[PDB]
Amino acid sequence: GDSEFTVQSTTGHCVHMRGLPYKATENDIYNFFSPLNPVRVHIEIGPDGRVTGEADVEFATHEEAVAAMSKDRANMQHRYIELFLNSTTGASNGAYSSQVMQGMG
RNA sequence: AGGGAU
Repeated sequence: GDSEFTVQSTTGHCVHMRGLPYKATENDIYNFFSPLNPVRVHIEIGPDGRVTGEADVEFATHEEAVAAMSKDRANMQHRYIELFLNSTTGASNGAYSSQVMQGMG
């Protein structure tokens, strides 16, 4: 008995976010952050987040990440929305993989 | 369910 797996949802740069009201969604996250593309939305709190409502984002290289880093603890409608950088120009990978790199890549 | 903030 054996198996195999891959990765396609962590291979990139990222940032964290909160303050997102328990009554709003990603359709306004990637629309208040910056004029950037929607390549950058997710929503989570936990299997115990009462109803969930916080978020996290990802970016195409550190260049797009800093191009969105301009609202540390800004606003959106009625709460002080916040987001905190979690990327650098050299951390696209460093602790995981997505292929056996021995016979399939 | 609220701020945790840097």
